[PDB]
Amino acid sequence: MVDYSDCFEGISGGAIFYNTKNKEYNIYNKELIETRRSPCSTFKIVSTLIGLEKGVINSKESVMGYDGTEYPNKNWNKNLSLEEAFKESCVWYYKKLIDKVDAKSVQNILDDLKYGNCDISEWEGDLKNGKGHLNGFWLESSLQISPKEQVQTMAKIFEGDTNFKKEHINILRDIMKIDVNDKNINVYGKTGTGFDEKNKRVDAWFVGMLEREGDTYYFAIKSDDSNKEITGPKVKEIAINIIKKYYS
Repeated sequence: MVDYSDCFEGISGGAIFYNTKNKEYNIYNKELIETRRSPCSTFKIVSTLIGLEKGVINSKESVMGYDGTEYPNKNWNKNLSLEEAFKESCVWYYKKLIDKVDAKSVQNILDDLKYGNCDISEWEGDLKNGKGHLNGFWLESSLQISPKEQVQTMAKIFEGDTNFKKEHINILRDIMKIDVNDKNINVYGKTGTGFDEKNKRVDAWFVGMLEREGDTYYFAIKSDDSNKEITGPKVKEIAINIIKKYYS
């Protein structure tokens, strides 16, 4: 067990890095990285592949059709492409995408990926939050997955152990790429932000992978802090600081 607490700056959380070559996990806060939580927008990693496999989308330019709804997040107020929807965490784009897939197809895909509890029973999500259509089973709802399960899923996807086509995995890798001011390492990932109203804790995520030299690490950084200021973007900052101090 490793310690990356310095990079969390007192924020409650954990981190897990997996290297498929030596099959070793670098774990900070074992109990937390084994705890299932809503994946929130990190689910876009899998929903992108589901959309591509089912032909709902076909490329980084794919559009879903914008109905003109004025959303609080002005970055969502246009007919944005798959690459834009992924980077802006556009819930309306991905909810419209998943609504075109049969629940049986989603269930079989998650069960085959061993995606946590694979529970999509609350398809429409937690309507009690008053957000109407800006909800889904992956947003503080029935679907739950641990940080360790996220890393295991990432590894199966990118090491080619799933049924997904390599051309679709390559589209996902492209839209997941992030800039860390260092061409010596390649970082890919997706943020997730939610608040667990029942337990009064955030679900703040940064899930992805690091490619350096001849090594690849699949990682999941997670916060369960009480402070609602702790969002996916904040956990992304912590993840980049962990990568800079312990993986560079």
